[PDB]
Amino acid sequence: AQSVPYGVSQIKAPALHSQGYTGSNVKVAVIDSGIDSSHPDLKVAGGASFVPSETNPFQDNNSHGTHVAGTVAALDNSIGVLGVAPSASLYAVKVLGADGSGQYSWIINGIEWAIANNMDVINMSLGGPSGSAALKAAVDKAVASGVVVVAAAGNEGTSGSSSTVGYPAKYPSVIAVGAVDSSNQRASFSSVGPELDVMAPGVSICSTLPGNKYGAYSGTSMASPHVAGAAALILSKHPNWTNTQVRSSLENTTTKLGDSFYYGKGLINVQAAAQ
Ligand SMILES: [Ca+2]
Repeated sequence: AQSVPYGVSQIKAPALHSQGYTGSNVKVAVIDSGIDSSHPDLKVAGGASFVPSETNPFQDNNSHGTHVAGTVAALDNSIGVLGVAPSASLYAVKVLGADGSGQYSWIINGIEWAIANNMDVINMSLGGPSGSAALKAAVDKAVASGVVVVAAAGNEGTSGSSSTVGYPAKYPSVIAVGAVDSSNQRASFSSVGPELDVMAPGVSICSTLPGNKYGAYSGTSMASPHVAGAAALILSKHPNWTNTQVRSSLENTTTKLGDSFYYGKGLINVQAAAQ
């Protein structure tokens, strides 16, 4: 039978699924280590691989990409888990390899592909301690072109009085997502900083793994897809919304939790955000 992970319920997504808003016709890109399409609980529309050593984007040799994909769009049916946007057209943009590592040229090319193939939402459950003029530009270009770009704040914890949010999450154009547990307490690994925007569930997140499996992972990497899915649910109710309206709606309707340096605007509530 099907189990709804606590996270999907915490951001109040099932309220919209019941209104008939499941994210149908919204295209979301999982810029990651590819997505295993043979999972009975996932429906991958297309994608591309920018990893030179790994040509099949529908092959995830790591486990990370599939997991992230399931939190966004695991199918609403009688098996496994449920995503935030179960009817979303999932796109596997493989920019990371089997060891989970990827080069910025690969990531940047993955973001570029997402723009020309008109993705409504881009999800980047990845990041680094350094930027690039090409990375800044790739993500800014996506936003200028109406794409909602979501990214994990990073898993660097606190650092005195400084920001530990990595890139591309550190950029003003990118929605940097941190992690909260079930009780709404910031996960100690979640990056902090003035660049944090919202928080989404990220501790012990149950989702899809390669080869008809389900397993839990903890990270801001698992936080990100709840906000990516949430942006897709909002878009299915209001298809006329610009990426800017999806964003301000998501940040202005949050549940305030603590100081913005550690919580951003707070926990996203997609029910209040969709309006
Ligand atoms: Ca399912």
